[PDB]
Amino acid sequence: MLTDIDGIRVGHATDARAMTGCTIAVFDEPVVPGVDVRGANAATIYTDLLYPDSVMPSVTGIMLTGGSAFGLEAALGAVRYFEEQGRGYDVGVAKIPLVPAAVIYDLSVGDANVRPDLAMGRRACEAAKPGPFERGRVGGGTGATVGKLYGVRQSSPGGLGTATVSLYGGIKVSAMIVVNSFGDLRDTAGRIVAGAKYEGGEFADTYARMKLGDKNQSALARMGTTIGIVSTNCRLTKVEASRMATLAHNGLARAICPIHTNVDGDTIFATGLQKSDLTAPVDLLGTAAAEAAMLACLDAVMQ
Amino acid sequence: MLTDIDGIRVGHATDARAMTGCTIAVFDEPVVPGVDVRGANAATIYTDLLYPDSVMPSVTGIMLTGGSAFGLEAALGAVRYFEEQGRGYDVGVAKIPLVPAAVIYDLSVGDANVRPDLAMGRRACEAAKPGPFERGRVGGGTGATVGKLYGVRQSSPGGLGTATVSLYGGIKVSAMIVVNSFGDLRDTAGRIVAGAKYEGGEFADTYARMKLGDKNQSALARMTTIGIVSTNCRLTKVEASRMATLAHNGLARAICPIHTNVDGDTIFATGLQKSDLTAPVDLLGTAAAEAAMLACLDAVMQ
Ligand code: NA
Ligand code: NA
Ligand code: NA
Ligand code: NA
Repeated sequence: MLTDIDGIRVGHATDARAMTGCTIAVFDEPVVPGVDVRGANAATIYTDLLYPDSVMPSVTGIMLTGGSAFGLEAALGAVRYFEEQGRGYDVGVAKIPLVPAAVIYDLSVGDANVRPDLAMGRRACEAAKPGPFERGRVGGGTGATVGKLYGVRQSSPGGLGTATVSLYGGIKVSAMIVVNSFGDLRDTAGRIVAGAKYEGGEFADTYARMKLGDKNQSALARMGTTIGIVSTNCRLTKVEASRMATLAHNGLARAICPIHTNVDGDTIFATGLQKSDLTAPVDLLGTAAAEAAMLACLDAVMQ
Repeated sequence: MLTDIDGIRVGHATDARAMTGCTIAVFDEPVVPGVDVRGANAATIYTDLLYPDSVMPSVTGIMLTGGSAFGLEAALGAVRYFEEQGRGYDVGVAKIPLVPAAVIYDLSVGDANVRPDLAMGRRACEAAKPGPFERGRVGGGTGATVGKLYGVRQSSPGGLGTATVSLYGGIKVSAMIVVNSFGDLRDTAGRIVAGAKYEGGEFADTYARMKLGDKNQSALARMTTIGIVSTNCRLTKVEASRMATLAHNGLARAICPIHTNVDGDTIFATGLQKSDLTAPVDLLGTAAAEAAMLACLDAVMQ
């Protein structure tokens, strides 16, 4: 539950008919951001300010949205909304909010002509609230699918998941993940819980089929995705935030196979608190972020 | 003239009252893209697909826009226009165009509440045409200023510039640059031609003043030069990104200081996918640096 971290509110905007939507995490307390874009087919916005060699931005919120490249328009809708509310970096003649975002491809399910736009991004902001939020095929995970080796027709449903890992001294590391992965989802044992299926419904084991010569038949296979946020209540520097985001990808490799493929835009945002008394080594937080991300992946398909 | 390269069209959308705008370069011939974000304060979109470790995208156009972080909306206005025209990568159920973009901060001049949006992003695509295009305070350079050590009121006007460098065998390297730099602009002999000015006098020499202890008073100091370099040569993704990296050396020759904490300096680089012209990338990158430096001076000569 990402809202376990102080100052975080989560809001969904869902279109059940078109099978698309977006999800925003709003930070009522200033955060220290980081990012790691590992997929070879990612579409993001505002990520340059999330790197250690960039200045400290004023991140108002982070959004996970559907609609492929078109869906980033919902991020601008969040920016417009937050400026109206008086949030963002005070430049004197205006306030400049910042809403980094990453997308998943969900156009092959439902209505391909409906994507999150300025209005839908605003609706998610209006709905952002503390406490527990809904999981599953909601918000950014509404049109998510898992295991597309044989196309979306033989895939399993994806979704949005979340999980919290507790450490000592009140330290917490939480994750919220939208699973739209090309590969299969496995548990800690190794059994397939979601992925590419044969015509009758049995799981085909994507990786085993590719080793035998089965070719990628997904919509984006001609040119040559799992996105999420990991948050902790510890104080972090910019380097530590980006290192946390990098180590969190190890959790995706735990549950998803194959991962980081040429059709995946896998991206992990990471946040710490600017003002906080809790501190911990970055390798423990990064390992805890990997577990939280792995647990949130399974939560996305069991909810 | 960026349109010296095959298949490139350029369109401006200018609001002379609000002092903002945007410029798009449309690629009618398939291109190989690269990027180098060197500034510490950049706001961009769709740049991840421009790196060598990413798949080959279908770049429909590249935008240079004002409006600070808000102005990236104009890039999505261009995406909507291109999908209506039938351009973009075909997934069967739709076509997905791609318009990477970078912004400059121009809110402290003119109307701060007017920024490039979906509509003016679309208008810029409607104006795209081959041949020569206007330079100066037009399009993305409409509200550009140079030399903001003492704030925008003691600055010089910037703008949009362009230049073409010719090499052997019909090879061309062209650049189009929006100069909104924090530092001063100098010519090939070292004369200050644009930059921060004293309260009632000459150029202050920004670098010399900060060495003496003058503090940055720009609006973003509590926490830009963007452009495109293009060649008619065939390039791989690595060579395109290497061309963008070397092009920044031309920016360093013209502007000082450069790549500061208030600059979002970004260079896009393109080569042709189908072309029989080839050349060493380090030579093309050096010509790209020269073209970028000449384009900086062109922006203030108009
Ligand atoms: Na959909
Ligand atoms: Na995807
Ligand atoms: Na302006
Ligand atoms: Na700027």
